Amino acid sequence: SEVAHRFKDLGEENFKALVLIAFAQYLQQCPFEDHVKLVNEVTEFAKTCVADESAENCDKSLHTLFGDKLCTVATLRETYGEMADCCAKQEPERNECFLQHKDDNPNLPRLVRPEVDVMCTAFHDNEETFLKKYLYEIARRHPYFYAPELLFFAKRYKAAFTECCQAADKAACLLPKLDELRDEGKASSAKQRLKCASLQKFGERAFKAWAVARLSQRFPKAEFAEVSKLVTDLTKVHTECCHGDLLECADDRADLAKYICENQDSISSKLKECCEKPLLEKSHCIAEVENDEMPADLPSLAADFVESKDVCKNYAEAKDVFLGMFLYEYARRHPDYSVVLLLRLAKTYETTLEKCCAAADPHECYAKVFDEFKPLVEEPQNLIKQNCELFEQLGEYKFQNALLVRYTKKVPQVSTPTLVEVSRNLGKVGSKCCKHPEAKRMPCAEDYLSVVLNQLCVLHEKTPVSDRVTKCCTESLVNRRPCFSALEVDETYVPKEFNAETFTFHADICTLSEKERQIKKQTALVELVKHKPKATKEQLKAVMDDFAAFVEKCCKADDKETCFAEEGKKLVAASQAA
Ligand SMILES: O=C(O)CCC[C@@H]1c2ccccc2C[C@H]1NC(=O)c1cc2cc(F)ccc2[nH]1
Repeated sequence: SEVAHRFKDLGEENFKALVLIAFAQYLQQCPFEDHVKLVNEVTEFAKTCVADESAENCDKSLHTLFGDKLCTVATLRETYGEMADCCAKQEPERNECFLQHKDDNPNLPRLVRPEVDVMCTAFHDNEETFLKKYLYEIARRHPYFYAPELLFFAKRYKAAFTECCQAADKAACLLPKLDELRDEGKASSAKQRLKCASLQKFGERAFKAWAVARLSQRFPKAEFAEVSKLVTDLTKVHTECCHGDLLECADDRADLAKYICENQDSISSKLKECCEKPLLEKSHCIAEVENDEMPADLPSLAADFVESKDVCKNYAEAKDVFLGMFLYEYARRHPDYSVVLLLRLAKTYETTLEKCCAAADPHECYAKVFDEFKPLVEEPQNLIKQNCELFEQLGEYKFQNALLVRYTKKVPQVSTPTLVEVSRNLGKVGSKCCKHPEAKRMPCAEDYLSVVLNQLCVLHEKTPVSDRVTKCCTESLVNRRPCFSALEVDETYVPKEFNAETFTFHADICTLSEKERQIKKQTALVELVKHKPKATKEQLKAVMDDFAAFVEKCCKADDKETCFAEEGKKLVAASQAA
């Protein structure tokens, strides 16, 4: 019995929560009350299997049980329609079909949060429903959220209201925390979407490689064999979470933590404090810990991987173990190399070996391999330096605008809201990484960008328009960023001539946050460039100034939406000439 094993292992509290997220990530448009009804029926059921594992149904697989139960509300197409398709299939077709239809951009409201007192009224009135709501809203919006982490944040959500709803000034306590969790939440989600894309679109060999490089950069003292064991374990975990198998993911992550802490001495020295933490924190902590000291003595790379003889012999006998060793050795020495750089280097090594082992002087042709790595190292460093140069002169907001312009010219077929969300997350690199010194700049940035471009890749894949986006995304996971970097203004592109409705704003603009107000200005920008790229000097950064003033002047004009219709029409036309 599976539903039993996982109840015993996770306990009722987590068990209940994971199931909520499973259902919410599979049926996003479906309402809260329904998912809560469903989860409860499964929990009622799981307990019976704990009492008696030979009971009827207990030997069904979790998808079987979870799927049957979802479909008791999903088959109704008049509401969903397409989800009735998976419901027609048996497993494993149906679970494949549910994954197939996870919406990265679901037509869901923006979640408004009421005032602190209302909120705190809801929390003490019934904190169990309040929390269930939190899990519900995030997962349905983030169908690939790493479920074990969603539990760790729910704890932080709960603890905030617990504390802050007794503070003398509740808001000042609460709002910083909620926002930090909103922000920290978004970022986990993106990180986790790149993991699932690796696995689902490129295969586990990719995930391993990324994992091998990554884990090794953190645990350079550890033997390859050990890392391999951590990787195989990490792989299984995220493979499970990416296939919808959330109980088993959560559980396996918990075992991985337990193991990591039992064997600190074989893994790292930065762990001691994480392993004293509570169970939920214990794993998150581990994932966000600084690198261990690099072993004082290490031999040169070249010996084992160039200057040795019978390099092909090892390559032949076990290439995946030979290339993994390279990747391990190279990564543990180079914690300033982004993980994707390490993966291109590792690929450039594989391709060369294929060429050289044919026959003639190998020990010669593959001598200058390390020479072949030099350009790959600098190419991205240049861009970070350069794009950090531009950051401090422009500030975070103006820099985004520049990236918008850059990326909107780059790939102008792309949906506007996409361009904006993306360009802004791209812009966020400056603040995060430029802060640092070069030693930690490259991995910070280039990897952070990897997350943001995979973001673009998925939101695009949904409804593909530009062939250049589809190319850079499908071509090669590791090479996505150089691929976008190298693109240039699209000559093919026929502009859309104009529109009236798009630029004359309404009064509600004044009542929105600077956050959302910048977003309304940044949309405006993106449309203009769509309408007029051919010419695109400062005149872009010029006519932006023309809208921002028009926004704030009419939001302090004291007039009944007058200038928005009258003075808003004078401007929009003027730039078509100007
Ligand atoms: O399972 C988790 O706790 C989240 C993953 C966190 C991972 C962890 C865990 C312990 C020690 C170091 C580290 C590094 C940390 N991330 C990765 O290893 C990692 C794998 C991976 C695979 C991809 F296709 C793309 C990005 C990736 N990052």
